[PDB]
Formats: sequence, structure tokens, C-alpha cells
Amino acid sequence: MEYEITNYSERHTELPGHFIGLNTVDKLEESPLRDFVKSHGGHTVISKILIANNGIAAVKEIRSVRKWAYETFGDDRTVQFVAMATPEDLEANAEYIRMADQYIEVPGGTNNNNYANVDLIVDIAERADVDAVWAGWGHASENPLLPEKLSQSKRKVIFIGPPGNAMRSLGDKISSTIVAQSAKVPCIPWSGTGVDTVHVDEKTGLVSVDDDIYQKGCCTSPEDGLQKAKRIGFPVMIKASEGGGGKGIRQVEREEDFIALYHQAANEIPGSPIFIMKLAGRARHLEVQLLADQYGTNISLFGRDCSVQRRHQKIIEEAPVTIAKAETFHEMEKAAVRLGKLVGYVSAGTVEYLYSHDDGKFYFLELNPRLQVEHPTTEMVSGVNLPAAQLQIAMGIPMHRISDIRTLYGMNPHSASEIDFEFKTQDATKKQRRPIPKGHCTACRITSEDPNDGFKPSGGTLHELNFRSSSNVWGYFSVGNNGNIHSFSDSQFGHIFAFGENRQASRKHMVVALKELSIRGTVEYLIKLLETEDFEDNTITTGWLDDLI
Repeated sequence: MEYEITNYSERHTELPGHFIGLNTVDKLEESPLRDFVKSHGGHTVISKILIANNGIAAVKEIRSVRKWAYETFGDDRTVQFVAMATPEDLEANAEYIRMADQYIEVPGGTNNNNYANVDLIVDIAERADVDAVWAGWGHASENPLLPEKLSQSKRKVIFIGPPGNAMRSLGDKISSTIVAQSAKVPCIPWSGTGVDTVHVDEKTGLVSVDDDIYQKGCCTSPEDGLQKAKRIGFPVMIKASEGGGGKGIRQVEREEDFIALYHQAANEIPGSPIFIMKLAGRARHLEVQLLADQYGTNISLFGRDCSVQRRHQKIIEEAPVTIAKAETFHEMEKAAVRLGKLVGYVSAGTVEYLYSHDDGKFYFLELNPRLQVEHPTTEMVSGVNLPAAQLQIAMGIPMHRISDIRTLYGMNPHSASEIDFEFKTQDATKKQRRPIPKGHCTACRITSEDPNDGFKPSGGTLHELNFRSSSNVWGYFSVGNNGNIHSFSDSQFGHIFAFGENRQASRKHMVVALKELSIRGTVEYLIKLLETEDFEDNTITTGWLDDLI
């Protein structure tokens, strides 16, 4: 066969040497994938892949990369797959370790003994002979030392995901915010508000904040910060960047208790820089899905609502979003891209936001440089096979040279022209066509119980919820394996996906699916919560759900 051509042999040079992988297409005997890459513009070809993760996550990278490929050069093995198999998983017959094309038995115990491990991941990587690795999410998915050490080998193992440098450019809750203050992302009132000086390392693109700036946004003393609070507007949250999950923070709804609380968190974590933020109330926690290639070409793939949290847990997340005004939502999007370029982010990352409809305004929470288990939604409303996406960007192929990309924007899929993604010139919508979700999708965090007393469960840790009275719904339950705290959870934790023409309807088919699954042997409060208007229009902020029970 033969494809249209794209010659980006220029841009590759300025590309971090850690993006170019050993088996480049300029030194390989001619070959199918060696032709699908080259022509389109990429530099490295990936043939073997290591899955630094298990469960549905690990089965999602497969079905996805085997779909695209079979659709592409037709071969659900074009892109091989080496998986890591942890003891307990072999005793559960994980349907994924089964789907791979081979694998290497890895160390059991606490995940810090395999997946989240980093030297082991690459050692294996060096052993298998892989071109690239993938962690999806969780485990070492966030550690930036993972990719930084993956190409940092005599095997140049590329990394299907964001470059470590993309991560190190994040940082504690201070610099993070200030840096994001740079990409002019409306942030929540704190001590650093108005502090947006950041120095980009021309050579490495590494973004850091220089002390004097990080000290311009801290409380040198308890009286020093107390003064910030008044200037702010109680209640406020006393946090300290190196905040440990749930350590180093106190809410102060009123003066008097400040001095008392300040030292409180400072005591938990010493030598820990403290700052004072403004403590918001019933707002929203939408979430922006943003894509970007290895050529400062960031873009978004819609948004997500998830301000309905279980003590801060994502139970119900529907997408696309209809909450904020369209342009108000549009603003946050370019807002998200306004920062991806900054950190020089790559592949896929979902940026969350605090939304208040009272004012319409919204703030920057944090950047999540790591794919999410809830991308399927943004994938159905856009049709962008993300595990088929990021995988091509890793090989150094532009966004426009991405089958699904053009499709999204209205371009002859086979075409090799560029795209005015920003929609900046009259000569931009003669060829293109602004994106737009197709139907709605509302996930649903389901939880049941099938203990580990003694009997031997059904073979596998991935039961697909094959419903019978719903055409538009997919789900599943996942035997919790190698979590981080749970080498195995008593019960499981699978997601569920529902889709439809509109939001309302999507719900219908959603609940409708929550019905069929309630006749087996959990979701009670679910139908419930969906059958309530406080969700039947998308109004409920951050109180409703918890306000309940």
C-alpha cells in the first residue's frame, strides 16, 4: 500500500533526544509499520510494548492498540505487547496477562514491588527488548523518573506517555499554582495570587520558579500569613505545599482560630513552606481533557463534570459538559492548552477545575499529567482512540497526521495537510469543521462484594458487564489487584459507561442499565441519585451528594 506524505525531518532535531527511539525509521529494513510511520511524519517505530500496569487498565491498552492496528495495517499483533505478571495475578488468571503476546513473571507483594517499581520496570524493559513502555494511570504512572530512566538506557525505551520533564515542571501546590499563574489560568485566592513569574529552561523546556518568587507567595510567619487571610476572605485553608495527602492543612472559618491552626499544620510537617489560600464553598469540579504532540501542538478533547463527589470520590462523571456557558467553557479549554505548551506537556493529560456558576468563573486546581480510567467517555463523544492516539505521538507523528484527529475536525482522514487547530484565519474553516461531542456519556463508579474466603472465583479479574436490555451501555467489575494498599481488594471496583443522543437520554439508558444489573445477587442509591432532578439538569454543586447521607 502507500500513504500521503509528511516530511517533518526538520522538527525532529530540536526534539529532546529522549523522544527519538533507537529503532528509528531511517535504519530499518522496509516494512509496513515502517511505512505507515515514515510517510505520516513520525521518527521512531514501536513494535514491542511493556504494560507497567494490570487489570482493565492493561486490557484497555490492548483492545485499543489492537483495534487501531487491525483497522490500520490489519494485524492485532502488529504492535506486540509484553506484560508484567505478578504472582497473585497468575492465581486470578487475569484475562489481560492472557491477551498479551508474551510476558515476564514479576515480583509480588506490595505494588512497590513491581508496577510502581521503576528499575524493575526498565530492567524488564531492557530484558524484553521493548521499544516503549506504558503505565496508563496509577502505580508509576505519575513518577517522572519512570520515562526519564526509560530512554536513559542503552535500549532507548521510549515512553508512551508524558515526558518526565513534563512532570518535574509541575511541583508542590505553590510553584504549581504560580507557574499556572503564568499561563494566566484564573486561580483561587491565596498568598501567591498575582505571582506568575516563571523561568523556562530554553534548552530543556524545564519550568521552575526561582526562590524569591516562591517566597513572594508564602507565609514567613503566623502573623505574616494571618494578614494574608484578612486581605483574602475567610474561611481559608492553611496548607503547606509538601502537604502529605491529608497532612499540613486546617480550615479557618474565622480569625481567632488562625494562630491556633497555623502552627497546627506546620507542626505536622516541619521545614515545610506554608501559604494561605481562600477556602471555597459549593462550586464544581469539572475536568478538561487535553491532547498534545511532540511539537508544541496542544488541543482539548472536550470536558467533564464530576462535582458530584463521595467525600471527594468520582462516582458520577458524565461527558461532555453542559454546565458552564459554552464560551465560558471554551475559555477554559484554550486555558488548558495555554499551559500544556508551557510545561511542554505531551500525549494526554486531564486538567481539573473548580467551577462556580454563581459567578460563572472557574479556577485551576491542579494538572494531572497521567491518562485516566475515565477517558472512555471523552473517547465516545469525540471518537479519538486515545490509546491509539498517544501511541502515535510517542512515535513522533503530528496531531494532524492522526486519523481520528482530522475526523474530529472535518478533514479527509487520509490527507496529509496541516490544521489551523486554533481556528485563527478565515482560511481555516473551508477545510476544517469545529469539533463537537456525539451523544452523551455518563460513567458510574460501581462497587459490589465477592470476598476471598476460600472458594475459587470465576477465572479472571475482568468481568465485562454484558447487559441484555441496553444497546448503548458498557460496564465491568475488576478484581482489585496490586492496588497500592491492597495487593488485592476483598471486592472489586469496575466502571460503567452509558451513552445517548442528549444528556437526559444518556441518563435514561444509564439508569435503565443500572436496573438490569439489580436483578442478580450496591447500585440502590445510584438509580436514586440519577432519578433526582438535582442531577437531572446538571445543577448540583459540591454539596448535594454529601449533604445527603
